[PDB]
Formats: sequence, C-alpha cells, structure tokens
Amino acid sequence: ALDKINRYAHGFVAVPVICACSEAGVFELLSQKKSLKLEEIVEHLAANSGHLMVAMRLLESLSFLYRSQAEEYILTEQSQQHQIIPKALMSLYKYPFELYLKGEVETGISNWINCSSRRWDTENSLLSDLLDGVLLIPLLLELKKQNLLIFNTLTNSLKQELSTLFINLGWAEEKTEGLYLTDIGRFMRDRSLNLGTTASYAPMLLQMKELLFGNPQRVFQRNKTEKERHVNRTLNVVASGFQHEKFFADTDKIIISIFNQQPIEEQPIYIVDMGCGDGTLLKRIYKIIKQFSARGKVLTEYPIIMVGVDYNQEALDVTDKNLVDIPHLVIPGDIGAPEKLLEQLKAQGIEPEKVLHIRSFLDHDRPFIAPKNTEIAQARSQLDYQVVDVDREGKLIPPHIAVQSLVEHLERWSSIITRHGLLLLEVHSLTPAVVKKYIDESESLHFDAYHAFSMQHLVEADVFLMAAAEVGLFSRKEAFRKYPKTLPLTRITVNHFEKRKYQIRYATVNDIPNLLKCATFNPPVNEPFFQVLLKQTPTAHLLLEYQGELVAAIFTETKNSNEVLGIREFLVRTSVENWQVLAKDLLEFVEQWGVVKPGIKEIEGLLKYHEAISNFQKSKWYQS
Ligand SMILES: C[S@@+](CC[C@H](N)C(=O)[O-])C[C@H]1O[C@@H](n2cnc3c(N)ncnc32)[C@H](O)[C@@H]1O
Ligand SMILES: [Mn+2]
Repeated sequence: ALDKINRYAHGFVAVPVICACSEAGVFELLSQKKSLKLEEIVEHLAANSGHLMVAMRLLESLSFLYRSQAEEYILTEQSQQHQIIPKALMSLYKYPFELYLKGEVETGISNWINCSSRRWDTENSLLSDLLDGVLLIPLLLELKKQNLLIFNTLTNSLKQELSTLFINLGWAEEKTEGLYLTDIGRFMRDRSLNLGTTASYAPMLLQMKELLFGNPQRVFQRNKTEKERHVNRTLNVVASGFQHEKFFADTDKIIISIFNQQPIEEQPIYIVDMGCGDGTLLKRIYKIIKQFSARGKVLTEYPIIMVGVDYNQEALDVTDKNLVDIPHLVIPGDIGAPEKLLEQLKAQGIEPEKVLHIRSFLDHDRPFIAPKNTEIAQARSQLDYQVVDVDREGKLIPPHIAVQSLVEHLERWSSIITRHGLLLLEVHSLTPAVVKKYIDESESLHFDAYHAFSMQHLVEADVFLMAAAEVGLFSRKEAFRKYPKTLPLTRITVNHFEKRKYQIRYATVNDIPNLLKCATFNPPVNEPFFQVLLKQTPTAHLLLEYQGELVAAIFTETKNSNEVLGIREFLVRTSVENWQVLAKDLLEFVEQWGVVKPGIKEIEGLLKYHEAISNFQKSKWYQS
C-alpha cells in the first residue's frame, strides 16, 4: 500500500529519462550494436556524459539494461517497455492542474484517466504505477493545495472525472449516499508532502532532453533576479524541511548525553548550525537541553548560545525570528568555508574551543570544489567507487575525483572541530545493484537521480564514513543511527563525529610490503593472497595510520550474493604506542562501516577477532 507512493515518485523521474532516451534512439543504438561503453554512446548521440551516466544508472536500476565485465551496456527484454509509454505523456509536466481544477482550461485529462483505468495497457504492475505517478503526483498536490480533500464543489463534469479516477484507484468509494475517501485515499492525502520534494524538480525533469543531449546550462542558468529555474525552490524548501525534520528527534539522545556530561563548565557554550535555514533544529536542540539535560537546570549560571549560520540573508532573518526568547546569534557563512566561519566567530569574541558544530543534510549540496591533492587523487583512481557526479558542462566527474573532493572538504572541517565534535546528519545514494534489489522499499531510484541531475554530490554511506575517517573524524558508536533501520542499505546517517589523532583509510596494493611485516592473528599472509583480496574487493580492507605509521589493518571477504561481510585477517604493529586500543577502535569502525555498506545483511567474525585482540598474548599471534 505504501509502495504505491514510492512508485509514483519513481515514475516522476524515470518517465522523462525513458522517453528522452527513446526519442534520441538510445534503445535503437544499443540494438544495432549490442555492447557500447558509456563514452561510445556519448560520442554517437552527442550526449552529455554526466547526465547520461545518471540516466543509464536509472535504467540499470529498473532492469532495462546491465553492464558487462568490460562495462558495456546491454539491453534486457524489459527495455522494450519504452514502447508502451505514450510519448505525449510528457505534456503533463506542463499541464495547468490549477486551472483544470476550477475549470478554466480548454482540454481536460480524460485520456489519462482512461489510460490509468486500463492500467496503461500493460500487466506490468510496476510500470503501470510509474506511468500513474506522472499524472497523480501533480493532481494530488493541487487537490491538496486547494483543500479539495468531497467533489460536490466542482462542476458535474469535473466531479465525474475525478470520481471515476478515485474509484478506480481505490481512493474513494460511494456505497450508500455520497462519496467518501477510503483508507488508501485518506493516506495519499495525508502523505502528499513527501512527494513535494520530487515534484519540485518538474521544470528540470521536463527538460531531460536538454540535460542528456543538449546544453544543460539552459536548464540551470539563473536570471538577474537570481531565481533558480530548474526547481521550484520555495515548494522544495517546505517539502524537504518537512522530511528532514523527521530525523531531528534522533539528535535528542545525543544532545542529552552531551549536556548531561559532568562537569557543566566543561560542556559547550555555543551550538553552531551551518545552513540553519529556518532554525528548526537549533530551536529543538535548545528546548531539549532545557527540559531533559542537567545543563538545562542551570542555564542562569551557564548560558547556552545558539548560532545560526547561512549564506542566505532571508534565512538568517527567519531564523532570528524563530529563535525569539532563545539567546542566539545569526551570521553569514558557507558550508564550504569553515575557516571563514572560525574567523567570524573569533571576531565576535567567541571562544572556538567552546563550540559544538552541527548541521543537517548540507554536505552533499555544497558548491563543488575540485581536488587540490592531485597525487592522492591518482592513488584513489584504482578503487572501484560508484559515485555519480555531474559538472556544470554536464560532463561526468570521475568517481575518485568526486570522492577526493569530499575528503578535502571534510579535511577543512576537521581542522576546526573541537573536543565537542560535529553533529552531522546526511543523506546518501545507493549502488544500482542494491537499488534494483530494493526498488519498492526505497526512495533511491528517484532521489539519487534528481540529486545527480541537479549537480548535487551524494555518495554512498560507507564512502562518506570513509572520507571522514581519512581526516580523523569518527562517528561515535553511542550517537550513531542509520535509516532504513532494517534493510541492507543506508540512505540517512545521524552522526556525532569526534576528532581523533589517527586516520583510517582503505588498504591498497602499495601497503602490502608494510602489511607483510605486521603481527597477524592468522599465519603470515603472503603477497598473492593479499593481491587476491585487494583485487576482488578494492574498497573493503581498512587500515589505521598514525603520524604516517601503520598501526593495524583488517581485511575482509564479501560473499553470498554480496550479502555477507566477514572479517578475514587482523594485523597489528605492537611497537606503536596504544596499538591495542587503536586496533580495537579499528574493529569497531569495521563493524560500523559494514553496517552501512550497500547490500550487506550481516557481518561474520566479530566475536572471533574481538577475542583475538582483547586477549592478545593468550591468542598467540604470529610475528609478534
Ligand atoms: C540545505 S536546505 C536546509 C538545510 C537544513 N540544515 C535542513 O536540515 O533542512 C537549504 C538551507 O541551507 C542553506 N544553504 C544552501 N547552501 C548553502 C551553503 N553552501 N552554505 C551555507 N548554507 C547553505 C540555504 O540558504 C537554506 O537556508
Ligand atoms: Mn539535496
């Protein structure tokens, strides 16, 4: 029942992609020559490689195609579905539903209502719902916006149209007397705001042809007034603010812990939210402190000051008003410039070491800064990252470059984070293998697509935790939360990052000489087996470094339809100070990292390798 709303959102993004690919000859091209790499498709259709990569990943996730071992795209039988889509269906992204209701339009939507009644002339249930979403999303939102949700206030023609539609969808019934919204109907109305984020990108999605095959900057160029035209930003902010706020309550346990920590005088004074928006999160945190923490009993003697930072002056004004009766400060700032933030805070006389930094859902929407560490980026290019990211020319940014960009961005933040740490909520993309497997249960198909199309910078959850670990930021175990809770995929993380003295990164082939010399729980591993492990999973073996010195490393195996992660090797160097604590930290990180690893349902070996490091002398490690 709840899978219907998700499928509608899938269709809202997928139908523009499918129709644009169809009209351009993508499916014909992949028929005349059955195995093309991305760049051959780009070349022959004069496409934009970045947006096209977004479209191909979406098509792969819908099982319309797959990639060979050589990364060639091959169509499946499902791809024939593109012929079922009526190509005039794209007109609905431009149809004045506001005028249709109120009856000030020449042409109604009877044709589409009839299409939906016939399930769009296919027995593919998923496909029928994808097509429905193109119609039902704008219609349901306009019906909501005008408080029409019965139809006794519309003209008789309009009433019959929508009564037919609603009755065919199981949304309304009339047994005795008049109409009545069913449970499903009542639920679609009561959840319409969740569709508002996806719906707000209708202008961009209408121009999918331009993104894939034309000049993408025509979609995004802003006028003198600086209004965005790829998205209805005002509706977007309302809708996404409503969705983001659903995760603010997971900060409560973190805030309560922080402001229960004795002694009061050593707790934070300032709580600084980068990208504060309307200040909803700052307001919530202050109320939680006041009601539920030890700090809240002594604010008279030890005041808390809430600080809202935003690069938009109107947001500072709204936040200023929303934080009335709370001691607060509003200042300009940018997620990309923590060093300027620190400078402005010092200018205010704010003691930097007294700051708890916080933010929600902003790192992926930062202005992209290209990597400056060209050497470390090159090392990275051998790893098998699947991050899709698109530049202002519509060209694909190589995954390792997008990752290096995130690492350097977090490094700038890492250099200012205090003992109080960094409260950080973020949303994440998934891989197509996992999106394909959980298409009904997860939002990723449409959400990852419209994020990449609009040149935002999602990464998979494990990539994000790795990027943080590479710069010494570690998500504290007692604060951590991931969603969806019970599926083997992570779209949202709630983190309290603390700064530590060491870093964790992926082991590489270049580390094998150092690794060979470590003490090891299993008998000394030789080079070929290290090579086997690194080759089959280049981004699944973790190592902890301190002041350029290897301290410990954990190798893993991924098995059983890639559902099971298992600990495979445990290496340490016992000449490094505090090595045993550090090695236990690494094992704890591997568990957290494994929990958010796309597609992993369980982790094997934690008990066995925990005992090995905990009772080290009794476990008789080799080469110690
Ligand atoms: C990112 S959404 C709201 C974020 C908010 N923390 C949340 O969880 O919903 C838009 C808000 O973030 C701000 N914002 C967008 N980009 C920013 C940037 N690069 N630096 C600082 N603030 C930014 C916008 O001005 C707007 O107030
Ligand atoms: Mn976003």
